[PDB]
Amino acid sequence: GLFDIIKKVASVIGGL
Amino acid sequence: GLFDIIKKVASVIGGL
Amino acid sequence: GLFDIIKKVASVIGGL
Amino acid sequence: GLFDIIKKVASVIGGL
Amino acid sequence: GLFDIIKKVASVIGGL
Amino acid sequence: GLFDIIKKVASVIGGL
Repeated sequence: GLFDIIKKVASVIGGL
Repeated sequence: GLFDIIKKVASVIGGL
Repeated sequence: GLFDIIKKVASVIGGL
Repeated sequence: GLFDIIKKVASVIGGL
Repeated sequence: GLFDIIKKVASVIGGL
Repeated sequence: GLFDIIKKVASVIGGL
């Protein structure tokens, strides 16, 4: 789009 | 679209 | 886009 | 417990 | 607890 | 606790 928000997460426990 | 929100998660336990 | 926000997180516990 | 992680969020759109 | 991590966030769009 | 971390954020767009 024209404002783009991306988040990526890695965890052993608890990716909320 | 024209504002785009993306979230990706990896976990051994508890991806909520 | 034309203002792009990216976040990456890595953890043993608790990637909120 | 003996390690406590707390998060609160407010938004009009997209509280992921 | 004995190590305590607190986060609060406000936004119009996108509190991830 | 006995080592306490606190964060507050305000934004129009993107509080990650």
